[PDB]
Amino acid sequence: MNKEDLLKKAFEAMENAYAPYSNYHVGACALMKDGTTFLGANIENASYGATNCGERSAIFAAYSNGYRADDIEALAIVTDGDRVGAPCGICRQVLSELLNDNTPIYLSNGKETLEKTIDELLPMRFTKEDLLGH
Amino acid sequence: MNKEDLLKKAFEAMENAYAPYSNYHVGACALMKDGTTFLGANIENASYGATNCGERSAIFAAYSNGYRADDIEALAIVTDGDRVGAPCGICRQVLSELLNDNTPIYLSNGKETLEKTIDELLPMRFTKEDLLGH
Amino acid sequence: MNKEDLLKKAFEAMENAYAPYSNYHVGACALMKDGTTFLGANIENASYGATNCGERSAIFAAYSNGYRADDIEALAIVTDGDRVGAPCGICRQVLSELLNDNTPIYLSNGKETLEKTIDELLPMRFTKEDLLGH
Amino acid sequence: MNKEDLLKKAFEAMENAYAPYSNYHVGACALMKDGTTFLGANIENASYGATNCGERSAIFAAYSNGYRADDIEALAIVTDGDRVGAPCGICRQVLSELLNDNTPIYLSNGKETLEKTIDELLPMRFTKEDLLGH
Ligand SMILES: [Zn+2]
Ligand SMILES: [Zn+2]
Ligand SMILES: [Zn+2]
Ligand SMILES: [Zn+2]
Repeated sequence: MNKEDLLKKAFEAMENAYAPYSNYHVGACALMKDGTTFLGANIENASYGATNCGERSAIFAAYSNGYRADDIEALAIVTDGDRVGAPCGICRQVLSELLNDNTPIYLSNGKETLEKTIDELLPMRFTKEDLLGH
Repeated sequence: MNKEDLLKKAFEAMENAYAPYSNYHVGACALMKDGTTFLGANIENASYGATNCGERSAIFAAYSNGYRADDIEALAIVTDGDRVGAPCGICRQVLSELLNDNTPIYLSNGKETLEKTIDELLPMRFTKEDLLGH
Repeated sequence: MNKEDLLKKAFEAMENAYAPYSNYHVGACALMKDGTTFLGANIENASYGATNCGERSAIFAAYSNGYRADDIEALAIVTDGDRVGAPCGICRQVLSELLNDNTPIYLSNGKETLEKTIDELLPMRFTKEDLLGH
Repeated sequence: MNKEDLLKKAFEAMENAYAPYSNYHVGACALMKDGTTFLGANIENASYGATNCGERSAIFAAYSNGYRADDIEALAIVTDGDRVGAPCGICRQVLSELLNDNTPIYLSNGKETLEKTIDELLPMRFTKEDLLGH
């Protein structure tokens, strides 16, 4: 699957968002090396702190089906915002552990597209081995 | 799909848990009325507060693919613990919004099985309409 | 300090809430046996999942200053809602860990007042011992 | 208060951490322009996702007592780790909203000290304006 088709999957996921409170929709799609895709959308809650982000929905779905970082080809995350948005800090913390440093993260607001890797988005990362080796 | 087969799916999901820090594995499976299943497993992070529970993984996956409360037939959540466990308070807050009150939640530790609905697990719920009608 | 004066502290805390997105204000006050009080208010974030609840703000402040469950006398949580609200499921999971079973939790919307304990609000608790004994 | 004395307060807070699961202790101290300090420490939960970080404990306490970003002089965050640690991505998302761009964040492991600002720690921030303008 090419970048444009993966972004199309993420825009399809964006229509599945559950965002009664903000009305702000985020779509994501995690593409596995074997070609399997996992959609993700943001899912809000009346208790706002229980809200989940769309890119977390997608990666948690992939891991729950037995995929691991080494099995993931790419992640796309999209909005219809005025500028291209990046994953929030919570999602960066998750992706810092669950993605390898070469996995592209494609970001698009439907007008422009950017490509990042997780190390660019989160300096001075606190890692699994920082904790396990403590 | 019967209860025993749904529990078997959740036990499968339990083997996909990512829990390097606690070693405690939770599996879940959300069954849609159309027969589709969504696995969920707990996914930990070196920053413990970014951990996601397995039943959240499963329900977020279902919603991210366009299913809503009315489309969900049942949810199973399993462990290998010494007693049958219920969803934690975070997950109860999520399920209080994302499940209807008649949807069975099957709980099993592999030795005993219980059936609950969300209202039993969370008294005095704070709901979408409590917030939107404020 | 009596119940009415503790509720008054929680109403003071409610005026400190940071809720630019929902405009829904929650106040809390944790009272220590030595007479010390800790205010808490809800504090929202543009990434909704990073929002903190007021009763968590209060209890985390108490613990961060060295207090523990046996050092705490009571917790008050208040709103201006149409009915008396209880802590959300996230907060119940926290209070299940950080309060003793019978420590009073006073709830008020300014029109009615209720008294609860954590056991009444959270059946089938997942506890420290369930995890440590696994 | 000077930088060394603020770090000393954060090290005092670190001794108040509640980390029964990881045994990893973090302390923080938020210093207000009026001289008031707020300690924060990490506070774990048997449901790991309900864990709170120390720097969030501190900043939520400040806001719950009425302080806002313009009042915050500095934040210190400390550990005893092998290398100097930065706030995790969750905490960066919170600090992006609750601190001004140039408020100093002092980091120390007791052997080395660094000074950062939130802009250095979190590129491509998703802000209140991005949401409110949507
Ligand atoms: Zn996010
Ligand atoms: Zn849970
Ligand atoms: Zn809450
Ligand atoms: Zn943190």
